[PDB]
Amino acid sequence: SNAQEKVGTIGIAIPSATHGFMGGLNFHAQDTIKRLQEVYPQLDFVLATAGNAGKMVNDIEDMVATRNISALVVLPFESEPLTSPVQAVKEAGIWVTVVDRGLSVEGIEDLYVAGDNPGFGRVAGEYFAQHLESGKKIVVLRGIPTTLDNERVEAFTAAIEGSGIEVLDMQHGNWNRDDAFNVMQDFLSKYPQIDAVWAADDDMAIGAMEAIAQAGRTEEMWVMGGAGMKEIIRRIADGDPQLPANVTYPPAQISTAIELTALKLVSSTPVSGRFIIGSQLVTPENAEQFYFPDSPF
Amino acid sequence: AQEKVGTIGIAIPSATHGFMGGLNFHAQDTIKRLQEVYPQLDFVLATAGNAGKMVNDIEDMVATRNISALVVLPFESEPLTSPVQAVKEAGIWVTVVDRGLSVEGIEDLYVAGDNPGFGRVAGEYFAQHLESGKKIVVLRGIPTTLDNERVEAFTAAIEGSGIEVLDMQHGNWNRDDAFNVMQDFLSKYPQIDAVWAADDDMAIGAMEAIAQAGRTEEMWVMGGAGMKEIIRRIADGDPQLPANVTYPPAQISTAIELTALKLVSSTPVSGRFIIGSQLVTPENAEQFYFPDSPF
Repeated sequence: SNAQEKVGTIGIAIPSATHGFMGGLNFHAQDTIKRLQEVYPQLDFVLATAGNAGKMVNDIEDMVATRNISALVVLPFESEPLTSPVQAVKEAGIWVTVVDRGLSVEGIEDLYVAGDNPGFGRVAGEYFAQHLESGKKIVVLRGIPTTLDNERVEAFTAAIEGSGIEVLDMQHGNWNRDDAFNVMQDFLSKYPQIDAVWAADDDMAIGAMEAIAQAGRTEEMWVMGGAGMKEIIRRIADGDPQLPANVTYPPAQISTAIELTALKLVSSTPVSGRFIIGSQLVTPENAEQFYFPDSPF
Repeated sequence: AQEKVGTIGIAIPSATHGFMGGLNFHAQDTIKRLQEVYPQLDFVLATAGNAGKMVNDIEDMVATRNISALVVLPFESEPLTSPVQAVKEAGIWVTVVDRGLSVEGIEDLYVAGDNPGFGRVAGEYFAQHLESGKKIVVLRGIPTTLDNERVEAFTAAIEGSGIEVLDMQHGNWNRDDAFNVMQDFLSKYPQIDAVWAADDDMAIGAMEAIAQAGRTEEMWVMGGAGMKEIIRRIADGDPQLPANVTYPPAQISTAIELTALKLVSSTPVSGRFIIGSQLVTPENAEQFYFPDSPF
């Protein structure tokens, strides 16, 4: 008959976004908090979304000073500006889970959760090696030139080593639909036979698909994207042979981090350390599991 | 009353005492927690005294309990590999704990403790609490890859500290062998400022030797993995035990909790989770105190 005991308050600081990968992440964060409000009513949650680093820092300082958080789940807007702030959170005795982007100094956080970039590459590459015979021709769209893009591409390249697959070219589409369209338009102009495309990303794949359709070559090649936009997952689930498979890189990694942080507060389960969430092959057979009709991603 | 969404099987080595007995306790304790939190799950737990028996428990689980997921701590790597492959091939989620299979890529999720982590956190403590010129002795485990990992990381974390390592000898993660190694250390070295016992059972045997020699006041001891009696003394400020380093038998709990999340939510839980070793101090020790555990 007494008031509900609260065992702690989880703060969640993430980049604000209404569309794209980060939009889907915002959605999964909000969805997880709603699930956990029901499962663990002894927890409270604060969610602050920030359009730049300065505002995340101020959000975090306010969360500590006035909202008495006892755990922080932070996806750093940028590594360096968030490092002393998050060290101050740790100094105050607050649990810290870092998601996605590391801080500039090591060993601050209690728990680090992120996706698997070498994994993503390798799963994609294994799919190509297992479905294309020697001498088939592909093109690759890369992301923004980055360490992360390098990890995916190196793992993919290692996985098709010795398959005899001919990689006609690789160009950067910058995880952007329009750059991707432009790159694919050029690939189509230049290469009269292309058997498959590693678009490596779902936004990039939509751009690639339109360039292919304007070229009237939709039937000629399949396309592997990445990260699981609902509209692509929808089509894979419905057996669209232009999209025979995909690879996850879950924006719901944020849900993983929040769930684990809740376990820390409500149980004695060990959840410190490093969790690299695996990338998974999506096929028509398992696609429904990955369909979030309410997601803006 | 609750509709069931699926059954989780758990296959672990049997033990009523030691580290693995603590692990059995945590498995049961988590299952009990989850019967309250997620009544939509069922659980079947089976423990084995040898690899051959774990194989048959797992075939049987699949054959007659209709499990949706398996949490397995393999008894030995090689004999468990094909049977666990067969589980994955029947469409059942697989979480492997602690000991890997002999081929990569089978499990959906791998959960284990951090052996480099354990030695570095210990070594960091030594470096931060001992001045240049202080002298230690080290007890190692059984000659193993895992012991090599801990010792390499400890050594690395104390480099440049000036700590003299008087000797290091294998105590085989056993009380009696540790007693014998420490008796010898005490015979040879007239002043020892600290002992990296590196395991709580080894710590207990070392402390008996030190007490026999009348040198309890002389040196502090760091163990490992968090036996309740040691945790109790750290919480209570015993100056002989100023800190410890976790390497959790409750890793099994992390593995079961995550596997539960796979069946009750859309939370992504595949991949690789290396559970971090933490420093235990008097200030935090009560959180690692489990009075009902046999460990």
